Amino acid sequence: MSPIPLPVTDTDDAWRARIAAHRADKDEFLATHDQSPIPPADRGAFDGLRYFDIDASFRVAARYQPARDPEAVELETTRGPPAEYTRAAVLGFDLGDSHHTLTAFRVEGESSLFVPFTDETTDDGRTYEHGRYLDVDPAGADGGDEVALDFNLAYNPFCAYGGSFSCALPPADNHVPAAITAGERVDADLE
Repeated sequence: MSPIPLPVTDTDDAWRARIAAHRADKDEFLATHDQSPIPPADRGAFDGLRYFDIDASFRVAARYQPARDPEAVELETTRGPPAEYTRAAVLGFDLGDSHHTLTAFRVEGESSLFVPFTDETTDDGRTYEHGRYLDVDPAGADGGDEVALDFNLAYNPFCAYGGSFSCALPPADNHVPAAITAGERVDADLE
């Protein structure tokens, strides 16, 4: 907008606070709220969701380029009919062995961008193999600015909890040739 997006990680106090509050949200949402119920067997054994240590190394700075021509694309779902998401942005970053460019979609009413992507750890099945969601703050950025891709906040669809929801299966172009060990872990056993 006016300053180049960079304090998108606010301060590390408020970044850690973001993560703690966001996982506390993903902790209580399916346990207390009826909108996404965990199956009564697993919900009875509910102690709390997975928390990984705040990973600064998996928080990379990604060169923000908004979709100059934003359109509704069809992502496949395990739920049934495919889910249309509008192209909000594309983030150009480097990780592991390779530089990649990752597609950020718009969720209606949500200010945070939904990035469905895959990598070597999802291919390994010990993170959500059908795809990861990333909550990316645009901070009103434009072509040639940057935003923080904190992969530590690469989360899993609510299907992983034993529910039947819509997981936006991304194109193969959203696959990174790297293992992103920080996230919420999942298993082909569960999901």
